[PDB]
Amino acid sequence: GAAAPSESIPSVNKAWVYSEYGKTSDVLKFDPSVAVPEIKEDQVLIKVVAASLNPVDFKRALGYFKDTDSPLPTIPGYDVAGVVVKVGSQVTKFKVGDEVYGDLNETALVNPTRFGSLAEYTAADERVLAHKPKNLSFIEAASLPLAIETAHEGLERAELSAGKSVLVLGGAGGVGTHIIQLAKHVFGASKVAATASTKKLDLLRTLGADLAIDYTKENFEDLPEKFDVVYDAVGETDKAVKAVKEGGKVVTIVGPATPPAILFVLTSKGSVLEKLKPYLESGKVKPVLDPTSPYPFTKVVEAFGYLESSRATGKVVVYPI
Repeated sequence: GAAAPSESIPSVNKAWVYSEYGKTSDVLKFDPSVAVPEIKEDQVLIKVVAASLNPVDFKRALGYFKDTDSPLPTIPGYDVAGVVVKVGSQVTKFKVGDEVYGDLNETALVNPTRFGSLAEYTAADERVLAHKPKNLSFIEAASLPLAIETAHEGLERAELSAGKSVLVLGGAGGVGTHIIQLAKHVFGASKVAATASTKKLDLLRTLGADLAIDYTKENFEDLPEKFDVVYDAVGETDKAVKAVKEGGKVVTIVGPATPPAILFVLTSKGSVLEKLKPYLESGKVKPVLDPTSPYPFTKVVEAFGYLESSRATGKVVVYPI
């Protein structure tokens, strides 16, 4: 990892861009010659190999957090995996040639970068990145950060620990899939319960759920069993609070939260991915990709449309970029 030759890094590249807020089918345009971002001294420049989509990407593009967004135009995409091509002068953890992955935006809703992952090259803070596990493809790696870190942070906020029970609302979703795997394999839960629709229950069990509850047939909050931790990933805290043991904790990522539930927004941290590395390397915790992934870089509008349709059953990843 000595520096790349200077003129080997381009100053323009291909990216997807929107210049006004709206629906992705209306505003998202391919630009063959966008500026490659200059890095700050605590950043690296990455040759992007794969990027994954998230709901935040299209909600941001609709203007949902314009108050605290970065200036338009925007190149979307939070999740990335790729190869380091340049390091800033304060970077100590990465060298040129390192294969890396992460969620670009430390504070998801406050000044996310103008230059996201749906581009050939992007700038990333050292602190958001981790070394890619050798046994994961770039597609697989790209699929992970936002969802696995959100699962981890919520479980830590809820104080999950060995021997405790957990109920996950929305187990088949992108975050919920990892809540289940982390609860069972990383946090040592004695019992993991989760809700989903009828066709998704075998997925819940495959991932680690001891009890898969069909929300189309029964109401979890009416069960006599109550849980040490309830992690709401759908926006049902008014019911979630009825399923927790006295003295337990309820956390949600979809507000407004009914007290005593709390809402949080992920802080993206490469350190979390590093802490999870051995579970990813042993396959105890697995990526969950949509069968339609990957989408080629030419097909980013279609990728968004599929994510937005709610028909996705796993992560929507864009590759090759």
